Amino acid sequence: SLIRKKGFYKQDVNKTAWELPKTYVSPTHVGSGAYGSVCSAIDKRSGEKVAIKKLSRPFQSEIFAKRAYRELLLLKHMQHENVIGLLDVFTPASSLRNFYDFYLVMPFMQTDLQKIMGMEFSEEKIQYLVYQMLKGLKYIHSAGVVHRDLKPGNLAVNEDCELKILDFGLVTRWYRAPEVILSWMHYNQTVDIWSVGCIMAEMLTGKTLFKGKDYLDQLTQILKVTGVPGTEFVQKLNDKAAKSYIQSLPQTPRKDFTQLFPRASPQAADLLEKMLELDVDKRLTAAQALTHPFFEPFRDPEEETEAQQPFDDSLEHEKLTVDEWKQHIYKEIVNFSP
Ligand SMILES: Cn1nc(C(C)(C)C)cc1NC(=O)Nc1ccc(Oc2ccncc2)cc1
Repeated sequence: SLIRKKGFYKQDVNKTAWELPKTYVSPTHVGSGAYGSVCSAIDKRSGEKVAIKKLSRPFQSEIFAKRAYRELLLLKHMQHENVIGLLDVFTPASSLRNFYDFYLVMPFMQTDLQKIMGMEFSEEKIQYLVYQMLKGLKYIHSAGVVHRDLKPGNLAVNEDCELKILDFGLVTRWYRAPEVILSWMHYNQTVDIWSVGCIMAEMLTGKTLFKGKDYLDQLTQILKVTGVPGTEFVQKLNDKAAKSYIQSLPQTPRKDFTQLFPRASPQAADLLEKMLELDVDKRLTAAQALTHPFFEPFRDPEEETEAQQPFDDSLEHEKLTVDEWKQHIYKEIVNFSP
């Protein structure tokens, strides 16, 4: 029986107490979150700077425990250059009564696209970053995982503009796909692609593509760009009141993204045209978008790997006790290996 595992030291970071193994030193506050808090650390073994997320009361309720367990499994499962990954997992706990939280160790990423958004962005930078997003998205989608909430803040970058896809947690819906906002038809993996389009557009222009007070105001702003959709799309809607409403609009024709984005190159506008597509059957997939000529100078098919196995959480549907979730999280931590 112990207070904490041997080789664990106690230390305040951002006015909260942290419990870190001796191998991780110089903890430095990065940010506070909805479900935890992050610091940066130096791994004395190799001198590399890492990020560490402290889970905040993950066992306060079944919802929290399942959430914390899910993030742990996703990060473990994803093995790709442009997806954030797990380097290590630990808890200072020595038993199950002792188990109150756990920590995740990840590659440290200096900043994100939200923070550096507004440096005008040359096409080469956009080409390079959007190419990395798409690779990351091809990978996770190939594992059967969709992001659903992709945005500049969920896109981490370093000095070299190397990109890693994040999901910081779970209002503004500027990057959300219309079919999600309006639930007017069922969505597929290309919901994330609509988000890439919105982000790319913003990098091209400097300004957010689609805002709005409410969903109908955002739909209006969207249709300005996509034009009012015709017969083939309207038929697919499962929302009668939406189908009606659309058919009642001034049927304003679409596009010439050359006009809408008067600075964009023909290949840029063309790809934009294909990601910002209302019909979720016509919208580009990640693998399809990777083949676009816009990524000609950067494309390397070997880099565009897929997940070997699908993300398979047998307990996404289960409903066990907080104690029961602790036992499973406990097990996953014990048998982890770098
Ligand atoms: C739930 N979920 N899903 C994903 C996929 C993208 C693989 C689908 C990732 C996460 N969790 C996460 O990003 N956690 C996280 C993000 C940022 C962070 O803080 C930093 C990490 C690295 N560098 C700086 C800050 C800490 C944890």
